[PDB]
Amino acid sequence: MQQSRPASDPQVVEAARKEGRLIIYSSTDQSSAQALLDDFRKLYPFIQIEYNDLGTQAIYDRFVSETAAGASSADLLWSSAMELQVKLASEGYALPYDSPEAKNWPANARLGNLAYSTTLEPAVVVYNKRFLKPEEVPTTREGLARLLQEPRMRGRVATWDPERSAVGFTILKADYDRFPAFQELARAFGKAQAALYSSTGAAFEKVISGEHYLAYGFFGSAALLRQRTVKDLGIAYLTDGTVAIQRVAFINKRAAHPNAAKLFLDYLLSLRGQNLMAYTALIFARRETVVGEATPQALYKAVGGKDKVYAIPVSTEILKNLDPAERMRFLTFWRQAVR
Ligand SMILES: OCCC(CO)CO
Ligand SMILES: C[As](C)(=O)[O-]
Ligand code: NA
Ligand code: NA
Repeated sequence: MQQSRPASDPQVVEAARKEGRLIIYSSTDQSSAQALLDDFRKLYPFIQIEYNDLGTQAIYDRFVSETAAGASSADLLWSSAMELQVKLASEGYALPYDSPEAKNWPANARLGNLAYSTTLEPAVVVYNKRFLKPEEVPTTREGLARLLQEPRMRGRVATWDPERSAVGFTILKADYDRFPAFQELARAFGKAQAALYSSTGAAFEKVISGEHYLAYGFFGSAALLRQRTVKDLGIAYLTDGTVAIQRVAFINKRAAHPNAAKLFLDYLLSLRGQNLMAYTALIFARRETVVGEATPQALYKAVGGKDKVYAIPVSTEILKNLDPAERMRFLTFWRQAVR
């Protein structure tokens, strides 16, 4: 295993030795993170890890309370709620730390030294293969809008409820902002009487039963994980352009064991951690050198080139999504199109 240790500062490792501890608040399901925890501990067996697996709004609320109340909170925050992470990291909550594992991160995958992408997870199409074969599932917004004119598809579509899901909002908003054809598709959800879900599970359970045949906008990581045990679940990658979310990690400014947090963050971003995350958890890796299905190379091949993937950036530019006029405009269009 030794040749693939993450790059480390000896001073850090010796600090992290003295602390012994590492408080994670994370939106990654433990049973998906476990393999990374276990393998992180094998590299630094002198760090006792508190994985708190929490809802995204729970992490944001909890932290903001503990930090205001002046109490010991997390050492490290890891969340798919990109706008809430970037908000915390651009309001004084983050420890500035230049990760030696992030030297080749694109600028839009890090908030300078304040926060880092750990994943590159595409919004995909999923479909029950018993009801829609691969060859008739469109890979474009314009083709999907056409399929959803069919009376056989009425009531047979799931997508996000952007009014009940923060991640659903982020991904449909990014779609709306980047692809004019999303407006034709949103109208076609109205035509097909799309059902809107606040969770991936709720959606996927209705695709697997066949109560739906097709779900739009859910992430490739959850699909691949569910497909490991449901061979009737198909995945189609959009070839007219794909939006990708990035789980954001940052170190608490006021972390009590900051040096641990550095040794965990560097491990998450390393090829060892990214490899194990892609291979075990089926979470789509950020690092471009990972080999396997849940990886940038595989995504880029599936969509017809890297220039077809729009990564939602680890950038304060995404805080436009929190602007009440900018939400108003998108949600006005959405509710009219889908109802
Ligand atoms: O490109 C680095 C090789 C690793 C990454 O997953 C697999 O053999
Ligand atoms: C945040 As989810 C994977 O339950 O839609
Ligand atoms: Na940057
Ligand atoms: Na879910």
